[PDB]
Amino acid sequence: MVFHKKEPIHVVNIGEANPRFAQLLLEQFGGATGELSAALQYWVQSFHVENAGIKDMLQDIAIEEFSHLEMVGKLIEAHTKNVDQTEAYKSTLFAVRGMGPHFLDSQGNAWTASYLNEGGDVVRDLRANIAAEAGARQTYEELIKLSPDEGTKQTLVHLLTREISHTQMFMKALDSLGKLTDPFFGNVQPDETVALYYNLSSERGPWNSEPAFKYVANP
Amino acid sequence: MVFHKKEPIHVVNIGEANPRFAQLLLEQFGGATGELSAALQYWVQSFHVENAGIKDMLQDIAIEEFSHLEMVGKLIEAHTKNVDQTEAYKSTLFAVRGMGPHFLDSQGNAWTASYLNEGGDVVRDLRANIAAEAGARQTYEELIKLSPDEGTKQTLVHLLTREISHTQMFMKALDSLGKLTDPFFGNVQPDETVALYYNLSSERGPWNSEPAFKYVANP
Amino acid sequence: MVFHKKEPIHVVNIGEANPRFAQLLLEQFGGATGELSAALQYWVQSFHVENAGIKDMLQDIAIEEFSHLEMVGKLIEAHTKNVDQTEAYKSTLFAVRGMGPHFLDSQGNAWTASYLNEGGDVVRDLRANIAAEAGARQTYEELIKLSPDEGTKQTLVHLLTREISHTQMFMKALDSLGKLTDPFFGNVQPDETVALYYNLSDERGPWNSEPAFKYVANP
Amino acid sequence: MVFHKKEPIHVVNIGEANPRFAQLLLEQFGGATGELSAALQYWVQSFHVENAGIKDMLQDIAIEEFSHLEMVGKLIEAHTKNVDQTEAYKSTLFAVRGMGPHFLDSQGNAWTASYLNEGGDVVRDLRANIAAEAGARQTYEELIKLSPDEGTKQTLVHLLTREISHTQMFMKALDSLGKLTDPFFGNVQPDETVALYYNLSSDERGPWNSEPAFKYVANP
Amino acid sequence: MVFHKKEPIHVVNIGEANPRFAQLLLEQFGGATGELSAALQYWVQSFHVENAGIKDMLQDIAIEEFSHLEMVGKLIEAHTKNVDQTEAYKSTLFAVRGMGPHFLDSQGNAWTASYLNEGGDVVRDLRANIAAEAGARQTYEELIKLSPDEGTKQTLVHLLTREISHTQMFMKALDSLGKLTDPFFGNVQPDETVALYYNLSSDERGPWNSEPAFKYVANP
Amino acid sequence: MVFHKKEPIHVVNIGEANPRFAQLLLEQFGGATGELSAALQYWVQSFHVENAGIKDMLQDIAIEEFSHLEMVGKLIEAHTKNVDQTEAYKSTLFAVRGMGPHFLDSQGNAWTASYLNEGGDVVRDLRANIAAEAGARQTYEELIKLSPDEGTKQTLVHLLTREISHTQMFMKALDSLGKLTDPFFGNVQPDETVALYYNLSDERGPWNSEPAFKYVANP
Ligand SMILES: [Ca+2]
Ligand SMILES: [Ca+2]
Ligand SMILES: [Ca+2]
Ligand SMILES: [Ca+2]
Ligand SMILES: [Ca+2]
Ligand SMILES: [Ca+2]
Ligand SMILES: [Ca+2]
Ligand SMILES: [Ca+2]
Ligand SMILES: [Ca+2]
Ligand SMILES: [Ca+2]
Ligand SMILES: [Mn+2]
Ligand SMILES: [Mn+2]
Ligand SMILES: [Mn+2]
Ligand SMILES: [Mn+2]
Ligand SMILES: [Mn+2]
Ligand SMILES: [Mn+2]
Ligand SMILES: [Mn+2]
Ligand SMILES: [Mn+2]
Ligand SMILES: [Mn+2]
Ligand SMILES: [Mn+2]
Ligand SMILES: [Mn+2]
Ligand SMILES: [Mn+2]
Repeated sequence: MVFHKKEPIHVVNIGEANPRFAQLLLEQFGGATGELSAALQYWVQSFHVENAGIKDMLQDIAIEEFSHLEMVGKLIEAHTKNVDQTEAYKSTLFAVRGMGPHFLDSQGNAWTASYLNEGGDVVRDLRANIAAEAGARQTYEELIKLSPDEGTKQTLVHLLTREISHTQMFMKALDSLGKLTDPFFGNVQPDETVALYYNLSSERGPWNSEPAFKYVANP
Repeated sequence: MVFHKKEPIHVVNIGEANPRFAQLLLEQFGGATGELSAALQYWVQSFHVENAGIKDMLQDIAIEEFSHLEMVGKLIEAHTKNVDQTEAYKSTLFAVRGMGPHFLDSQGNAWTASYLNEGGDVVRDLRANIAAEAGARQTYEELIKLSPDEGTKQTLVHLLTREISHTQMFMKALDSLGKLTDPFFGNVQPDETVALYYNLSSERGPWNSEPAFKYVANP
Repeated sequence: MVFHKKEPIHVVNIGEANPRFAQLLLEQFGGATGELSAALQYWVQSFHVENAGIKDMLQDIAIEEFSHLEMVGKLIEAHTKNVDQTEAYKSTLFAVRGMGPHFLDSQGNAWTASYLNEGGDVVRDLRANIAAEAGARQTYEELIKLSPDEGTKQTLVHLLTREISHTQMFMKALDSLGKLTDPFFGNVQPDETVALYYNLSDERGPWNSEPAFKYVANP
Repeated sequence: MVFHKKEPIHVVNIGEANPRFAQLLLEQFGGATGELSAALQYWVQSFHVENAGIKDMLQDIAIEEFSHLEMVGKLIEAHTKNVDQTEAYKSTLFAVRGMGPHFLDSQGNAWTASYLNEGGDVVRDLRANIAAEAGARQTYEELIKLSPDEGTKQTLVHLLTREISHTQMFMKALDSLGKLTDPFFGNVQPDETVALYYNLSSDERGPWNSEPAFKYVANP
Repeated sequence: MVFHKKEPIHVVNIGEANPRFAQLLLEQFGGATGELSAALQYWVQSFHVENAGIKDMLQDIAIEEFSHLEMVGKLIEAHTKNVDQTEAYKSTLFAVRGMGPHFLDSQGNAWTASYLNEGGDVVRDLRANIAAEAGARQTYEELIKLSPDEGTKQTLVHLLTREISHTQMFMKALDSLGKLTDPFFGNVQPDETVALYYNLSSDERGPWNSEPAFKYVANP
Repeated sequence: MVFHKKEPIHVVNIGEANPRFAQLLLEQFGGATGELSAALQYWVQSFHVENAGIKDMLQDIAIEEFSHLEMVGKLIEAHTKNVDQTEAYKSTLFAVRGMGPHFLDSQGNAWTASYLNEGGDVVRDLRANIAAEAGARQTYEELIKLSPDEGTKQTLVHLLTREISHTQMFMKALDSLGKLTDPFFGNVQPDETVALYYNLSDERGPWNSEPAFKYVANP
């Protein structure tokens, strides 16, 4: 069962409303790398993850992501409230969709569950979550670069910081399985080609060198 | 510039056509975890990755994924050719869309670029690619469990094996950046909350224990 | 702030796992009339509804819908557990996506926020919510008719009951505004054609008769 | 069978072409709350509604919405006509998609039938139609606020007015069944929790969580 | 302005209801190659086509496609009528979405305007329409192969026949402009590579890569 | 088997980076009429086209379209490089998605395979391809009109030229089958209404006149 207390995870503090910025911020409300993606991805995984500890962790983090979604929603509300008459607002999708957050991204695309990567095996799920967190942190960085005021910026820095934290959580979980630095998982024995690297576009590195790989220079 | 030689990466060998299986196999042609997703994800990343070595690696692997896409296409062609009159075929989407592969998944959904995770920073891209590979390997495992004949199975095992190989390539690339086992990347200094773990759903593990985290048992 | 208790709102009791029914039940997990649609529609509205009482009501109901989502997910989990060798399971999308719920409908479509109807005016939102509850109730009735065992049916009858409850709540909120049975709302004065009915397609009712309307028999 | 007369229900009259506004107007052409949504929703319902009176009503209204769609199309055409040289036009999706209406919304999203709400019981359909009309009216109000000239505004006011009329029609149909203010419909009897209100977000009270209608559970 | 007569162009006659076939038939209702696609594509083009003859043709054909859509709808209704108890019906999307047509394809995908191809030059539009008709015909052929009874089949044969007629109409319109067999259109002159064929996949030859039309580059 | 040479088919030469134009150019990268649509449409057709000559032609052209896709991507890269402080860049989707191409259109829509028209009969495929080339040519013309500098324009004029070339190839293939100017194709005999024209909307042309048609003036 889910419950809600009405206070956000911390105070929403901003300067003058900047609705063009609010539109960019929709990325982290209803966009691919956003808070709904994170919350729903981790929560839906929890239904098929058999490891009780990792299942709990997924639920703990998912609930935090819902709190982040709320914070982002409150930021968008603050940056789109009471500025109907401004040229800035009239240039945004809020002018036709209404003020406040909506489950779409900065380009007006409806959130889709096609954004989610999950299923089958906890190792796939955790690797997917490390990727999700990387997209979330990246988008927060871009938004921070475009910050309209110091209060908005500090909130975004906090949210970004929490995705680094989550990344570390997922890495610890994967490492506990022995699968953070080992490529192999699942139940299928590989064939004899696992070490081959084909030079199909024609650079050397650890990804195509001894000891790990047999380099095929001219496939 | 791209080029094509008409022989596939190895011989397509199957038993009797199994078009219901061919429909499942569409996952790896036009589905989320499929070969187009992999090829396009890695290829589009190569345009914004500044590291010359990793850029080449992305292109090398992308071109292999296109060859995998071809192999999967040829498998679907073989399992849907010349069986128009069979009850099995009439129950599949091929009956109305035509024989052979199409860029949709096993449920008939059109492939969408919403399946892709990419942008901004090579560390995000590589983490996204490790996730993509995990989804691809997972789906191949499910398809192997449902294999209609030994020849089809061996091809799928080969493709699965190559995604383990790619996973290792991406892990080596990330490790060369120092970012396979370190959660932090990007250009934003975190705030003071990076070590906090909130017990919001109420299990202990390395993801919420000392030394790494300060456990908040009752947020 | 959101928080989570691990007990669902009641115990999942089913008979023999029925994975084909589990796929049908996805309608109420990731489908248009499902629990995610309800939760997200009412929650996102709460960010722009200024009446404190109605804002709170929307949040109270949204959190219940999240609990419903959990119940539905647990039913899908139960009906897809340890049956992956059965022909029934192999005929479902779970065979390639993995056991348990996914944010898709019964046809394999990814959930999309295009399913939501929200924005601008609390009267629009509440009418949208009465419509959403009607779709939810409808779908639960169809699932009840198709239910595989008594325990599953019982849970669905409860879920259906709560959507009748929610309908009444939304009606009471609308009536409190004088807008349950008054068609007019918003800030634009109607012109002189407001009470006209054009017979563009001879059936008669209070939707095209005095005292409500002037009937144009031949436009 | 369908037919078409080449005259719209009233001819367009606009000021200077405003292609940025034309893009906003796409919301009522190919958007969620737009005229195609209304027309297709009511028309597709007419196939499975057994009540002859309500079936006819749905078809009557669906045909009017198709005329509204044409009107909006003509407005968009007028506001993107002979202005392809202007910086305004170059800033809009018409610069790459061509002049005139397209079945997209103001954000360039393709119209999708995921916007429709229909199926099963006539009560579900009528309640969905009251909701669609509310959305349609709302969008027209925002477009009226943003409108470029008086002629365009007057047309949008007319279209908005007709959605208020349609709302009333759907309300009268529902009331004709006794289901306008009765929440219950369908063939499943509610269980014993039907009158409970759970205070899951916490203290605001109203008729939605107070007697006589509800038993309030203050601490679930 | 649009109008509607309640009689379809010919009334349905089917055998036993076949709801699995009804689901396949959704392809021509809410699918990519279906009647809504054809109707909306030709209608939306009519707003930006300046040639009066071709504009009228597009509207003429668009109205026929709307009648086709109605016919397909009625077929789907007939094939999902009074069979909700049957195992066949329970296996179809109608069991959860309700009887009758829905703006979905045979796979349960919502119709999307991404299925449309339109904009800019009349030649682009007419070539898109020849392609849409080819897709429409193709899907009807597959449905005819799969058809459940003679009455249903005969209707689908008729609909297919009309798409052949429409193809001819679009071809005659294009030919009327001299652009049926002339690849060039628009206002940009081709550069010097216009006649080159690159053998990028390798040796098959045909009129598409041989003189007189092309200079063949055997090893790019 | 696919392989890749790193030289694009010609050198990217632009003037000052113009990120707003780069966003427009996305139409031909991830948009409906773009290069990915062309490449994937012709390639996927090649799996079910049995005429060896036409199969090969489809593959020859598809590989060229992939080279075009690369050219377009390199143009977008060039026009979004090292300008992220400019107000122009900050107004584009690149500001939150990262520099360089993405598989989206100029409106931020994810590419979808719903853009493709393919299946069943080589005549359907070739007609679909003539239509795709027309859309591609149209979009290139609009971009040329909007081009930011001479070098960019030059590349676009070349790309446009090749779509005229491709159109001619598809016409020659169709004509080789006798189906460029013959409306009829497929395996179903037409009924007796095939030469009728209904005047459902008084303009006349060879599309509703003898010798081709019998004109029904009043249906
Ligand atoms: Ca957009
Ligand atoms: Ca979109
Ligand atoms: Ca290389
Ligand atoms: Ca499906
Ligand atoms: Ca779909
Ligand atoms: Ca916990
Ligand atoms: Ca009437
Ligand atoms: Ca409360
Ligand atoms: Ca060749
Ligand atoms: Ca005419
Ligand atoms: Mn977060
Ligand atoms: Mn996170
Ligand atoms: Mn692969
Ligand atoms: Mn791979
Ligand atoms: Mn519910
Ligand atoms: Mn509810
Ligand atoms: Mn209307
Ligand atoms: Mn209306
Ligand atoms: Mn038709
Ligand atoms: Mn046609
Ligand atoms: Mn091209
Ligand atoms: Mn081309």
